[PDB]
Amino acid sequence: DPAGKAAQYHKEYALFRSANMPSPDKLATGVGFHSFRIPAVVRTNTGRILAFAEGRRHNNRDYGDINLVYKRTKSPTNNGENPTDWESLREVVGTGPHTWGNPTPVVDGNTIYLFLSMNDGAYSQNGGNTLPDGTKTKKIDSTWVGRRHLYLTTSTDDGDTWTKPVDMTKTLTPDGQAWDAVGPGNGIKLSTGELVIPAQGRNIIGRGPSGNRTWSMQILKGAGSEGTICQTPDGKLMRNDRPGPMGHRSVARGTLAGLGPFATDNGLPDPACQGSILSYNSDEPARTIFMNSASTDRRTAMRVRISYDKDAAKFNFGRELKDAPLGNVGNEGGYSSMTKTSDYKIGALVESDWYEDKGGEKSHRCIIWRRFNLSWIINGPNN
Ligand SMILES: O=C(O)[C@@]1(O)C[C@H](O)[C@@H](O)[C@H]([C@H](O)[C@H](O)CO)O1
Ligand SMILES: O=C(O)[C@@]1(O)C[C@H](O)[C@@H](O)[C@H]([C@H](O)[C@H](O)CO)O1
Ligand SMILES: O=C(O)[C@@]1(O)C[C@H](O)[C@@H](O)[C@H]([C@H](O)[C@H](O)CO)O1
Repeated sequence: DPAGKAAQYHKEYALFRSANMPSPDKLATGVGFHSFRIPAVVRTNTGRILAFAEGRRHNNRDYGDINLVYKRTKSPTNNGENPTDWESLREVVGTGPHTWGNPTPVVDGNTIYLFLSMNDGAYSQNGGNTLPDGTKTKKIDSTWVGRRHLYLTTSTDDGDTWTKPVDMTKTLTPDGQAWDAVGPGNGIKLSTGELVIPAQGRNIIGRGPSGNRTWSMQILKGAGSEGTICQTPDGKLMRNDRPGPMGHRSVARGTLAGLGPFATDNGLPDPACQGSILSYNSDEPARTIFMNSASTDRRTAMRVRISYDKDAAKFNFGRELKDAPLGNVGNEGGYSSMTKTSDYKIGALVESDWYEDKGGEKSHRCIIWRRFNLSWIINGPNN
């Protein structure tokens, strides 16, 4: 790979700073957040970078009062190089006591689409969970009030502002479903112009002129809840999904007409956690980048890899993120999201956990922003 001849570049710092950290991230209203989880990042067509997360207000749990927050690079050209290149925290949506999350953006010309999941603030995946007012949640169910919803918001001003989210559940989630997820992480725009957003059990397909899309479901058999989508160099679609059981990623391939079976990919260990994938370039040699925790049981084995295959059948060992460790952010590992920057880097958001309460709800979570070039990957000591 000719990119391995370049001097290796990496840089890393916290981008979403939990309440316990110095200079914690707060909205302009003064609302701060115990934890940030569930990253998503995209480069827009101006070069600006948009970074999204769940602002988990009171603890690190997946339910309760959770706002979908974001930052942008201050200019379209700074590429997120330094901490001071980023704007202060902003909010996409935070209405009510509800959960707003699962950011899943896709850039479409001069429009950025952002899909997101939602649940009523009185409900949680399992039910019976304690909330800050001393009540217990109800279990998410198939009722309109109790199910997971799917919302869409857009921006036509390079992420500066967002439309009021529109509930798309009745047309873009199967009837009768209870739990749901979109992404989280990102969707894609195909070479043939359609938009594809990964979701639980299905893809969501956007068709129409750029910025004036209408959406439909592509129902999958055997897909996961938290999926990734890619158009591989052969032009085919690939789903690479978080498994139910701990072990390995679950992968399927196909087209807009349908995907083939999902199968365990024994080349990609995974501890039942979200991952991220990125088509980096289409010119020779075409590359796909994959990031997850490369372990069958822990989230603290973050690894970024390259595939040169036209179907992304095989990835290399790649490079363990711990080789460029970041201090003062807790223990790195968990969900991730990647984009390509204008200056030929990969920009990745990566979860990190202070772990003060171990796996309990009081452990503060933050999100790291990494940038690195292909050379840093290629030249990994074990690659
Ligand atoms: O590190 C990069 O990104 C590089 O500079 C060198 C790579 O070998 C080449 O594949 C790549 C590609 O030409 C552009 O990314 C446009 O897709 O450019
Ligand atoms: O860190 C996790 O594991 C998490 O709990 C965080 C997410 O907020 C949640 O939506 C998702 C979900 O619980 C699983 O995908 C099983 O449905 O996973
Ligand atoms: O590697 C893991 O998975 C770990 O042990 C350490 C991680 O730093 C932490 O974020 C994670 C989390 O508390 C559990 O995965 C919840 O089930 O636990």
